Amino acid sequence: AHRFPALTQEQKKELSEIAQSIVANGKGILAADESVGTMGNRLQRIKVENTEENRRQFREILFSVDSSINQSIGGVILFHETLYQKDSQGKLFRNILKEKGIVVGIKLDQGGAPLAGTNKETTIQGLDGLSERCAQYKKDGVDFGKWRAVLRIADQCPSSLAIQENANALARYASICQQNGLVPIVEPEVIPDGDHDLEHCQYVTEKVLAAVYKALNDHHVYLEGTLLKPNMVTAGHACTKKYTPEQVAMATVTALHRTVPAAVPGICFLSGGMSEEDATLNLNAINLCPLPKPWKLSFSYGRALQASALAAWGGKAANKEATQEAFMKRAMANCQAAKGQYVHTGSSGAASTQSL
Amino acid sequence: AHRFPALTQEQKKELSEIAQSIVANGKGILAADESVGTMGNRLQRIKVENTEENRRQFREILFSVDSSINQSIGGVILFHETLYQKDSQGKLFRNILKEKGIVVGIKLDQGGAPLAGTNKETTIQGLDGLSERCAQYKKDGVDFGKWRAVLRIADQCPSSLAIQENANALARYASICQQNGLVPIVEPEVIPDGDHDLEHCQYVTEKVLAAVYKALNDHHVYLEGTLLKPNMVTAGHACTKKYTPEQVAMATVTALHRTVPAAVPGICFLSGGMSEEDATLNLNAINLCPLPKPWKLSFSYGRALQASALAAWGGKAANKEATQEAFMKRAMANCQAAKGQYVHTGSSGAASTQSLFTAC
Amino acid sequence: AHRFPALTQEQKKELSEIAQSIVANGKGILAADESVGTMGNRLQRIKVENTEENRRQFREILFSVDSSINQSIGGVILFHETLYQKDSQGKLFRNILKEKGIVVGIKLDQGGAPLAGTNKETTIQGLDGLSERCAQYKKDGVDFGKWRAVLRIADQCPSSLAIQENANALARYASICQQNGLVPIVEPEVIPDGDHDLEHCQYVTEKVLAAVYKALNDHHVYLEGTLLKPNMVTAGHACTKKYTPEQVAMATVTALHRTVPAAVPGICFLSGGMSEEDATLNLNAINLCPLPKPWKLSFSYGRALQASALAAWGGKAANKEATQEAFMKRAMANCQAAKGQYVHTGSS
Amino acid sequence: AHRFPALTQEQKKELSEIAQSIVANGKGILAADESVGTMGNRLQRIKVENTEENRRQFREILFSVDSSINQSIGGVILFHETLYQKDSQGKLFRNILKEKGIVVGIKLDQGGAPLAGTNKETTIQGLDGLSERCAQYKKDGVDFGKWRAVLRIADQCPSSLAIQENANALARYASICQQNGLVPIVEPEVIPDGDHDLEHCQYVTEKVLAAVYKALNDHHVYLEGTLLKPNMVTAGHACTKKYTPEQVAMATVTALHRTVPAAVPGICFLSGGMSEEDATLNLNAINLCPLPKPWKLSFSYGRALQASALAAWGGKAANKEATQEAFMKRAMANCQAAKGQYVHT
Repeated sequence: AHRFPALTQEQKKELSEIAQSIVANGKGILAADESVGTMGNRLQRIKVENTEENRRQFREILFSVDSSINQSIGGVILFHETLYQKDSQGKLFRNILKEKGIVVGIKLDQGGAPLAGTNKETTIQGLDGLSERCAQYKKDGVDFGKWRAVLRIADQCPSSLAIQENANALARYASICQQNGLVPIVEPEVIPDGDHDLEHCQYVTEKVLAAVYKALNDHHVYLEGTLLKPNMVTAGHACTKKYTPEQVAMATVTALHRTVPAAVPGICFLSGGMSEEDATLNLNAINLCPLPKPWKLSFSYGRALQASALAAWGGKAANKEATQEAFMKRAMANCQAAKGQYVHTGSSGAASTQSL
Repeated sequence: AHRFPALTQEQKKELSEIAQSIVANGKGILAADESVGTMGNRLQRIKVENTEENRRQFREILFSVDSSINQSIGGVILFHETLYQKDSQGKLFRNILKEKGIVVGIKLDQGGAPLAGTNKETTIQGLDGLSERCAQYKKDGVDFGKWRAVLRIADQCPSSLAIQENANALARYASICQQNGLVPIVEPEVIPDGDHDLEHCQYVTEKVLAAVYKALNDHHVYLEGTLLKPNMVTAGHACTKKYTPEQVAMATVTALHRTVPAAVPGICFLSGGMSEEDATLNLNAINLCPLPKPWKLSFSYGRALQASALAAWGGKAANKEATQEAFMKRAMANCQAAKGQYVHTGSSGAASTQSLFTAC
Repeated sequence: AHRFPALTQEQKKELSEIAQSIVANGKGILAADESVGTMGNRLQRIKVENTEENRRQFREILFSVDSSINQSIGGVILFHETLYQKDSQGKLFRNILKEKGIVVGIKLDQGGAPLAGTNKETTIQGLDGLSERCAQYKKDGVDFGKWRAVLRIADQCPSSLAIQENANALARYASICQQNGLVPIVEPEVIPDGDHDLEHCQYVTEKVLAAVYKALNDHHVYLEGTLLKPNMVTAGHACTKKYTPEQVAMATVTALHRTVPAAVPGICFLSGGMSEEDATLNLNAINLCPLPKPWKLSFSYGRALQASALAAWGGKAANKEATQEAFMKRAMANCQAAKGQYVHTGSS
Repeated sequence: AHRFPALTQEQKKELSEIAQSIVANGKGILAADESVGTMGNRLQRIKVENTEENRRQFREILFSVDSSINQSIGGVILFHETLYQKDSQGKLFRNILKEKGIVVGIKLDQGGAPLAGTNKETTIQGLDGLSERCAQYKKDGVDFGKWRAVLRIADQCPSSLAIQENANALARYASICQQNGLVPIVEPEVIPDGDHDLEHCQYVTEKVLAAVYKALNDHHVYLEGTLLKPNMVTAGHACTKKYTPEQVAMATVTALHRTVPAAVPGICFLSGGMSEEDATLNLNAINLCPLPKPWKLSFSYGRALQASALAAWGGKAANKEATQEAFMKRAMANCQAAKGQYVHT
C-alpha cells in the first residue's frame, strides 16, 4: 500500500528487458532445476544412481551443446548446486550458458509444507532470507527465478486456504525478486493427478489464476517484469476420455485469456509429465488457437525437453552425442511449437511418445 | 460453487455476439441515459426547461438522424423514461433505433447510497428486482445494460470498503444481466474531482480494476459477454500539471492492460467532463499507444457526443438540422478515433472546446 | 474509511440501550414476523384460511395477553403489515405492545434471490431504499430490525461466494439500521436440511460466523448495538444419530465462543423446526454449558412459542384463552431456559 | 480442506492445558527473549558491555530467584541462545525454570522484512522450516511459542497489505506451532510511535485484531490453545494529551472485547515503552474495567519487569540480591494487577 512506488523506471526497464528477452522469437526455457531428489527420480528411470557426479555429468552434456541452441532456448533455470558446478576444466556451467547467449535462472522456492486442516494440501517455503539470496544470485550472474506452487483437485482441494495462501507466497516471492533485479517466474501448477476431465481443470485453473493475479496486484508486483508458468489445461491423469491438442488448446487459452493480464509478456507452460511429443503438439495448437492471445505462449520444459536425451545417455560418457542430439531436437521442436510452426516431425522413438 | 455452470453454451454465444456487435468496426456507444436530474443540468446549460417533453424532443432529433449513424454508433443506452417514449408520430424510440441497426441498452443502476463510517463514499442501489426488470426489458427489445459506480480520490478515498462493496455490487449486477440475455456494461468510474496528478489516478484506477475483475470472477460472470466502461487515466480536475493525449494514453493503456482481461471484447470510455475534442484526441491516442491492446478501445460518450448538438438545438425545433449535424459530426470523429485515425486538425468549434455538462 | 466515524457517542448509547433492553433478564423474542405465505403455512397446519383478517386475529390474541408477559418477552418482531394493523378497536398493535413494556421490531429483508453459478444458493434482497424505510419505522415506534440470510450444507454449499455475499448484505443492512436508530438483529441461518451430523454443522456454523463478524467489522458496524440470531448447532434433519441437549449445547456454545465477540450483548437462538419442548431444553442446556459465555443467551422464536397456541385457537375466537395460555406458557419456559433455570422436566 | 481436522482432541487437550496454566492464577509472563541487539540497548542503559557473558549472567540472577516467583510468573519467553545456556553450575536455565514450575517458551519469529510499495512497512520472517524447529524445541523442554508482528500508525500505515500479510504470517505460524504441541502466543503489536491520540490507536487496534482473528480462522488455528499478546490502547508517544489508566483501560477492553474471541484463554499485554509503574497501573485498571472480559488479562512483560532490577545489578555480581528483589517486586505487583488488586502504598 499506497503512493510509495515499489520500483524505479530503471528497475522496470531492466526487468521488462530481461523478461522479454527469454521468450523473444519462439524461444523458451529449459527447466533443469530438478532438485537432488527429483533428479534421482529421473536418473532412476534410466537406472543411474543419483550421485552429484552423475547429475553433473548429464547437465554438462546438455549445457555444452552448440551455441546454435541459443535459437530455441531463451534461459535455463538451475537448481542451487548446479548453479555452482563446473565442466571438465572447471568452467562453471553458469558461465558456459551466459557466454552462449542464454539467460540463467534459479530455483528460489524450497518446497512444500503441509497446511493443517486440509485434505493433504500444502504451501511453499523459501521466503526467509530470499532477498539476500536473490542479491547474491544477481551478483553470481542470475537474472530470473522460479517458485513452484502445487495445487490438486481431490476431496475438498484446491481449498481456499490453499489457493489464497499459495497465491500470497508467490506474491511475496515475486515482490522480493523484483527488488533485486530478478524476473520472477510464478508457477501455480495445478497437478494433473486424478480422474477429473477437461472442464474441471479449466475451471480450477481459472480460479487459481484469478487469485494469483489479484494477490499479485495487492503486493504491487510489476507484471511486465514477470513470467507465468502455468499448467496447460487438460483432463487428469486418470481421466479416461481422450482429448486433442486442439481441445487442450481452446480450454487452455480460454482460461488464460480470462485471467492473465496482457501486461504479462510471456506464458511458458510446465509440461509435467506429458510425453515430449504431446508437450510440443499441445504448445503448437496453443499458438494457433483462434482467441485473443496478448502474450508470447512458449515452454519451460523439464521432462519434455530431457527424456529422450536421458535415455540416449543412459549414464555413459560415450553417448554424449546422442544425448546432445535429442535435447537439440526437442529444443528446436518446441521453438517451432512456440511459433505455431511445428508439424508432426521431431523425435520418434518410444521416449518422445513416452509419457512422464 | 463449481460444476454448477451459470450459463449454457448457447447463452454465452448470445451475449458474446451482442457484446462484440456493439464495438465492431470502430463503432461506439451513445450514452443518452441521463436521468431527469442529470438531463436537467444539461439543458440548464442551454437555458431550456427540463421538461419530459423537452427531453423527448432533443432525443427525437438525435435518434431520427440519418441511418448512416449506424456506421459510428453501435448501441445507445437509454434511461427508463426514454425507453418508452415516442417520436412525433407515435413511433417508439426503441423501435426507431432498432430498425436502423443500432443495439439498445438500458441504465439499470439506481443511484448511490452512502457508506457509513467512510469519508463521503457511496455504493449503488438497484439490485432488488433486477432480474424481473431485465427480463422485461429484454422482452422490450433491450440487449445490454449499464451500471455506474462512483469512486473518488481524497482524504481516505477510495477506501477498501468502498472499492470492495462497489465491485461486489457491480458483480451481482453483471451476474443478473447475464442470466437474462443482457450484456452488462460495467462502469466503475474513478472521478476526476480533485488535484491529484496522472500518476495517482493511474494507481487508483489499477486498484479499482483489479478488484472489479477478481470480483466478477468470484461471481462467475462471463467476461466474453461484458463491456467495460471505465475512466481514461487523467489528472484531477484541479490538478495544474498539463498533459498530452499521448501522456493520457500511456497511463490509460498501461493500467488497463495490467488489470482488464483479454476476454473482455471491448472497453468504451466514459468521457466524464473532457471537452468533445479532448474526448476525441484522447481516445485516438489510446488506439495508437504502443502497448498490448487485446480489446476494442472505443467510446461510450454522454457529453462528448452531445455538447455541440445541444447548443445548436437551443431547444428550438427549427434547429433540427444543425442539431443533427453536430451529433453526427462528433459520432463520426469518435469512430475514427476508435480506430486510431482521427487526425483532427485541433478542433475549432467553441461548443466542442469548452468544459462539459453540469459536470463538476 | 479511517476516522470518519460511523455514529456518535449518543447513537451508540441509544442503540446499546435498545440492544440490552430486549434480553434484559432472562427475556426473549417473539418472532411474529412471518410473511403472508409463511404465516399461511402455519395457518394451513390448523386448517385455517390464510386471510389478512385470520392473521390479524391470531396475533391480536397473542398481543393482547396479560401485561405480565413483559417479564418473559422483551421484544416482538413484526412483519410490515402487522405493524399497521389494529385490534377490534382501532388500537394499533404497535401501541398495545409498547404500552405493555415490549420493544417492537421489524422484519427488513425481502426474501431470497438466486446466486448464479451455485448449487441453488441465494442471497437476500432488501437494501434498495432500506434507509428510508428505516427512518419511517423508527418514526413509527420500531426500535430494532431483523434480516435473515439462509445458508445450507449440501454438495458444494455453503460456498464461499454464498457466505461472503450473504455476510456482506447483512453487514450493509446492519450498518444501515444504525444510521437510523434501529439495533439490527443479524440472522445468518444455517438450515438443518440434510443428513449431516453435529460436528459437520459446528464446523460450517463456525465458518459462517467468522465471516459475518469480519464483515460487520469492515462495515464499521457497532457490535454493542447489535443482536444475533444464529441457528443452534444440531445434526441435520435427516441425520440418523441422536444427541442430547447437553451435546447440542456444547457444540453450540463452542462455536459461538470462538466466533461472536463479547461486545455483542445478546445472541437469541432461532429454533425453526425444533419442537417447543426441545427449543426450551436446548436453550436451557445452552445456558448451563460450562464454556465462557460473555453474552446473554436467549430465544427469538416463532414456531416454538406459538405452535400450541395456534393449535388451541383453531382459528376460533372462542379459543382465545386457551390460545393465550399456551403462548404464555411457552414464553415462561423459555424465559427460565434463558436463565438456565428451567428445571425443565417436561411442561405441556 | 475443510472437515479433515487440524488437531485431535488429545492435541487440543494438551495445548489448552498449557495455554491456561500459564495465566492461571493471576499469573503472567516474563519476556526475557530480547535478542542480542535489543539486550545490547538495555545494557547500554546501565553501562555494561553487550556480552553473551553479561547477557548470560544477568538472566541467571533473574532465573535463580526464589521458587516463590512461581506465584506470579507462569512462564518465560527465551531467546534461542539462552534456551541452551547454563547457570554457574552447568545447570541449564530452562531446567532451572521448569523445576520451579515455570513453563518455558521460545521466540520463533525471525525479525522483519520490507514490504515493497509501502511507506516503510514490514512483515515478519521465520516460517521457513519452522515446524522442524518447533519439534526440536518441544524436545528441548519448550511448551509455547512467540511471534511478534509490528504495525505502525503513519502516512498510509498501517496498510491493507501490511495488515493482511502480517495476519497471514501470524496465522501460518500459529498453525505450525499447534501441529507440534507448542502454544502460539500471537503478538500483533501496534507500535506507539508518533503523534496520534488514543481513539486513533484504538481504531487501528481494532482493525488489526479483526484481521488477526479471521485469518487464524481461515487457517484452522485452535483458539482455546493460543494466547494473545497485544498492545494496550494508548496515545502515541509524541501525543501531548495526558490520559488516566482508566482511560487506557476502557479503550483497550473496548477494543479487545469487540474483536478477540472468548475462546482465547488469556491476553498478555506487552507494555513496550511504559514505565514499570504505569505498566502495573494500566494492567490493574484493565482488570477493573466495567465491560465483559471473557479472558484472563495479564502481563507478558520485558522492560516493565526488568528495569529496576537491571539498574540495581549494574552488571555487578555483588548486586545479586538487590537485582532479584526488584524483579521479584514487579513480578508481584503485576500479578496483583492481573487480579485488579494492585494498590500503590
